[PDB]
Amino acid sequence: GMISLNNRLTTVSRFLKQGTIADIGSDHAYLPIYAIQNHLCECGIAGEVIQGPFQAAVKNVAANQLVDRIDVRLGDGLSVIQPEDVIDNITICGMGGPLIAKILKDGQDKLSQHPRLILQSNIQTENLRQTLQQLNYEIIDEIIMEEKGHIYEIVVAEYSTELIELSSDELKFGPKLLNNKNEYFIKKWQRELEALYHIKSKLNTEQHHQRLAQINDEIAVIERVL
Ligand SMILES: C[S@@+](CC[C@H](N)C(=O)[O-])C[C@H]1O[C@@H](n2cnc3c(N)ncnc32)[C@H](O)[C@@H]1O
Repeated sequence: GMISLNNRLTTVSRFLKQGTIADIGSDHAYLPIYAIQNHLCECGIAGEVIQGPFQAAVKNVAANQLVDRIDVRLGDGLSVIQPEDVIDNITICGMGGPLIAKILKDGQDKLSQHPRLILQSNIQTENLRQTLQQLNYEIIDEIIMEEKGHIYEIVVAEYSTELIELSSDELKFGPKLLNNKNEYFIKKWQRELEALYHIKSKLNTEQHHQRLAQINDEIAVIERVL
């Protein structure tokens, strides 16, 4: 159609099922707009937690003549989801893994129709995988990619009638990403190693036993997997 998306959100779009997208903390509604303009979805919901992004989303939907196809809603996380909604995809992008985890856990009652989740985590994706496990979700695909020098992870999950247990390594590194360790996987975890050794340059070993035990364990895990 009209809108151009970054590679990060275009990658997310390739996992959308037909029907309705609910985009939580939406990018000015640009992902739902793109999804409808490109015939990936026929309807959208754009959730925003504060007024500025809310009004920008309303403006952009109007400007793209999609008022009757994308509902822009003000509320925190999955609170925007209403009981009459029929939702085929929930997208939560451009957030840290812990925030996406808290949105899904706090909003777990909104997942009863078992939509596909497409989550794009900026950092600490382990917390998100822990939460998906707790919610009877199963990771079906993962992408790890780079844009403007920042490495992002995309996690695609669907409901399972039994809880799917992941190992510590799977939770931290990704059960799909671990089995397909591409250049961006290596780059990400080498950078994390550098960051963890750099913290050890700033912490006296006499004064930070607890924090240093966690950092040294994390280093050992990454050094084993790399
Ligand atoms: C970094 S931007 C991400 C924008 C877009 N999803 C993307 O991937 O580029 C984070 C957006 O999420 C919104 N946000 C943060 N906390 C939120 C929450 N609890 N519920 C909904 N939106 C939230 C912010 O206000 C902001 O609009």
